[PDB]
Amino acid sequence: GNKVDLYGKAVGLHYFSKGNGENSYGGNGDMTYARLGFKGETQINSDLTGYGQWEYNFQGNNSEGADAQTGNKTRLAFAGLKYADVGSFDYGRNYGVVYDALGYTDMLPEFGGDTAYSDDFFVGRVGGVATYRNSNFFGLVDGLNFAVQYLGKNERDTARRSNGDGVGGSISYEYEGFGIVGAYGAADRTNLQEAQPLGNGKKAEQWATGLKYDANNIYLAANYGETRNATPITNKFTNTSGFANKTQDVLLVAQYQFDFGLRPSIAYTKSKAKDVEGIGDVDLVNYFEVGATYYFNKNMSTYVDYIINQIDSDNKLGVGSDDTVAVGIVYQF
Amino acid sequence: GNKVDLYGKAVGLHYFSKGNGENSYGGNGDMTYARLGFKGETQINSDLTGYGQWEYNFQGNNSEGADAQTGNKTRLAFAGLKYADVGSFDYGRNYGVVYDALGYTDMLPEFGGDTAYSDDFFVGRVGGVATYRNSNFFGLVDGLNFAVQYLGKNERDTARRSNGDGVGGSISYEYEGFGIVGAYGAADRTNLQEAQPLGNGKKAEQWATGLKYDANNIYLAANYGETRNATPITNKFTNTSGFANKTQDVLLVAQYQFDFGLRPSIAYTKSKAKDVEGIGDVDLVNYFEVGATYYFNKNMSTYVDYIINQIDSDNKLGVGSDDTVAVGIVYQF
Amino acid sequence: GNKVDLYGKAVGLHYFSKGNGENSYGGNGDMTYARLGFKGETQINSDLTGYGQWEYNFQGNNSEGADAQTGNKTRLAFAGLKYADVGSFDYGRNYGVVYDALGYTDMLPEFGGDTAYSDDFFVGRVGGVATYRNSNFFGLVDGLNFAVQYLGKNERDTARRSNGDGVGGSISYEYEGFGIVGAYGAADRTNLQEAQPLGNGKKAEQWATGLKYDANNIYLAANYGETRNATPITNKFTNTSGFANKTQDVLLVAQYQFDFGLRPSIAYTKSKAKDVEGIGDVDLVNYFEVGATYYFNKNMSTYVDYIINQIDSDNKLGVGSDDTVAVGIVYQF
Ligand SMILES: CC1(C)S[C@@H]2[C@H](NC(=O)[C@H](C(=O)O)c3ccccc3)[C@@H](O)N2[C@H]1C(=O)O
Ligand SMILES: CC1(C)S[C@@H]2[C@H](NC(=O)[C@H](C(=O)O)c3ccccc3)[C@@H](O)N2[C@H]1C(=O)O
Ligand SMILES: CC1(C)S[C@@H]2[C@H](NC(=O)[C@H](C(=O)O)c3ccccc3)[C@@H](O)N2[C@H]1C(=O)O
Repeated sequence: GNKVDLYGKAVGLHYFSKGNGENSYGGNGDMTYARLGFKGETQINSDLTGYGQWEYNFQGNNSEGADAQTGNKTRLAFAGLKYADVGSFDYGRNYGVVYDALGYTDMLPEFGGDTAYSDDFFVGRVGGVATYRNSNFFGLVDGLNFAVQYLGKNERDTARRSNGDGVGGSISYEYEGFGIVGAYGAADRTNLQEAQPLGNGKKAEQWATGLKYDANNIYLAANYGETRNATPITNKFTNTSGFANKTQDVLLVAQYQFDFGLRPSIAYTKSKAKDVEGIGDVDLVNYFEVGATYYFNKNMSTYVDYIINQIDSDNKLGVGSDDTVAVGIVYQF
Repeated sequence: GNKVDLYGKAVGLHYFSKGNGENSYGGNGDMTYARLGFKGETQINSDLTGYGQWEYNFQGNNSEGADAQTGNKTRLAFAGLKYADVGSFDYGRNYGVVYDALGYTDMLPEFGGDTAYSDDFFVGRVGGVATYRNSNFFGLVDGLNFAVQYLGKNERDTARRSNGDGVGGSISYEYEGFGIVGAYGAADRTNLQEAQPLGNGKKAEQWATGLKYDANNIYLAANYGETRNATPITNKFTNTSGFANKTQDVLLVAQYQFDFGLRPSIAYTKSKAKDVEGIGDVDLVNYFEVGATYYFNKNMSTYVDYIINQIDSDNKLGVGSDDTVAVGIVYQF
Repeated sequence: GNKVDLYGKAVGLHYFSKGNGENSYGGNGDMTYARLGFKGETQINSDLTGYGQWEYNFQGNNSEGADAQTGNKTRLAFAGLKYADVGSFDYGRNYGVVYDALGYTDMLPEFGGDTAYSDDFFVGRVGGVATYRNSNFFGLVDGLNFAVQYLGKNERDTARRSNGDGVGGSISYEYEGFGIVGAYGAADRTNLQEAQPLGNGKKAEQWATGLKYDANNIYLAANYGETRNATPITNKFTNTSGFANKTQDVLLVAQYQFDFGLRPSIAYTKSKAKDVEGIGDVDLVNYFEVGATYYFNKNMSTYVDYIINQIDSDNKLGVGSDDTVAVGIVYQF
């Protein structure tokens, strides 16, 4: 009794930005890519299930020459066990636990989810996490779920892609369409993260909460969160980099799903850093979004995504100020 | 109603060239590689089909050490829609439209197809193409097909792997075994392509025509084509590189398919550059070919391919002059 | 009549070593990875079968940034034919023939198999091998198998990953649980291998023999082998590298498989180099091992592996002396 699904998609994707598009939100040009993966689960006995998952990213916008590898990477690589009432445990490359919150608004046709950085402690996909998860409080309280997650030190060649050891967890409740969630983690920073000109401190911290309605074809959701010494930042003007001492982040999203296949989306997003050594307060993300996805079926969809960038042109960090529109076609199985 | 085929092959492949084989056609040594991909199509309603495709190259002749990645790349990555009578549209990494012509002679057991360069405007696989295709002139004229294709600027780190924006198209007719085809595209060159010592001009151009017989177990085909500022060239003697100001290209091919599984092949190929700054006229490809494929079934074949190099040893560009023989075994599914 | 199995596993894997763990056996930290591959065989007629195989390694412990590619590689890439009584022939990336011996003890839950180096002439996976194999001496002598294998020159960018041409073979006999095997190959070294400070000679040589019991839930096996100029070595103290002039190697292993799924393992391993220019005699591997695998089913297992390192701290080459424990969870299909 083993079920494995091999899964994948090919994504025909173009970004439109005024000229450059180095001073825009999304960049400009060909952004085609494909994904492949497997997801597997085995029924060991009536109370115990084993599972694993691997997912990979193939960029489809590189030449077949020296740049062929750029942006190719594993996204997910993990296995675990799920015991009847007791819960699930898994280890590997997985979603940070705070993403159990940021998942609420990470719903745009192409952009959005700006605060769920990869290899960023608890907010995105990350390497070396042991994750425990519980549904319906041991079978006892419908809709009450929680989770804890242990993050091992990754002492990588770059500050940006590193972490020290850390712990994080999340708790959420769901009653007929509404969903409330909270998530928090902290972790040691590594001497290489600390040696950076931007960011000063020994612990990195991230939390977010999330509020959502999700029934009757409507999707409304908000997320508010903060970070100390965790959000990666770069100053376009001196080529310095490191981490934002604090940030505050809000993301809102409203969508509707028509039965004929259209799903319009409006979103708002702003993320403001504080106490950035040499600058003080400066915005990182600030935009409104309109877009839509048309779903032909479960296998085929198309979409447009328009980001109305509100970041000003004098922005102390050199964060792009121009709008970006993405157009995509998708085959997935 | 979705059909996905996962497909692939493992190819046991060796090149034999006198010693080096740095002054030969094909090189010398282990050239084993594997391919994997998916091809998917979904029936959305009775007139509209969605599809996508991804194909990858794994070299099998690298160590498991630092060179493990060499020659690995995505070949194809695209999705599109196909509407009843109206035609197909797809975007991503795909075959340049002029390859609708070069496809005629690109039929050898191992070599051949010398003019269908990758990341070369319209002649090979290329990134960032929107391709429209029409069969039987909107259902109205059996055998009359056409296609147009828009190529977006790829401003890559190398001249060789770049293009500016361009348009190209192709038209072909097929009546009981015979096939006639024509194809043409042009495109902007990028300032990096132009800054090269070899090649001077703002537009790159390529066209080819193709003539073919393909029934009763016979395959005869020819292709003639020309290029301005599009064919990539390198001068072995100064380590300079860029693009051939003009080239003229002919490729011929004759094959027969015995019912017991053998398929011998004889081919001719020559490609001559003109107005190469510092040299004038110099050949790039010039050879005869004999070889054969033995097909055990649809899954298993083997083959030999022998290239009788006619390029002389004094060739002004340092193009290899030695013969090359390839031997290959293939499992594919 | 074609059978293709797509296969794979996701492996949740952590190494524990005292602090560093740069002076240990296994290192320290996240060591998650996944594997994917295909294995295919086609029945061409009643006496002739075609087949091929490709297998790849995706590390799951890299970031999604610049280091994304580290330790990713093809492991296997080959195709061949199998003729009724006559035997099998295959070409590509495959297991060196001497591994028909080292296979005996390469059975640990995580470590072990220390002498079966990749890209190491005949002991591990290697590129460019033509391998012939025979079972039951042409159908005439049950349990008597042999094999020969031709290795083509790989003139790679590093000494470590190179070889010249070579031949190697193996012979083995199996009678109700017992198994005896012998294997030997030699090959030319390349001028780059020879230009190395460590290792002096024109031919590289490796042989091993293997003795085993394998029935009634017991697995006992030993291997003894020697090498001239083939075992790759590095001297931590001067950053010099190359090849051990001689080594002698023994590996022993004892395991039992309980029906409920547990499989404990005890192993011994030592490999001693000789005539290492600048040092004389120095150990390379020397440890005892205890560990266990618990098999939930064919799809799911977990395991611990504990290496009691016996290499001393004054070891002339800087070979790590600390213990290492690995813990792993595995989903495979
Ligand atoms: C439903 C999925 C097959 S898709 C979804 C998540 N994967 C994706 O969203 C990716 C992607 O982000 O591109 C995906 C790739 C290919 C097809 C569909 C989704 C994976 O965690 N989830 C899978 C799952 O857990 O079942
Ligand atoms: C019939 C195919 C499965 S094979 C053919 C083209 N692919 C290949 O020729 C490749 C290759 O060039 O190696 C291939 C890989 C593996 C098996 C068979 C073919 C792809 O465009 N076409 C596929 C298709 O469009 O159906
Ligand atoms: C039984 C296999 C499917 S697994 C075994 C060898 N492969 C592996 O052991 C790999 C690995 O070393 O990780 C493997 C990957 C994924 C699942 C099972 C095994 C391959 O040579 N053999 C395959 C075979 O020859 O049948």
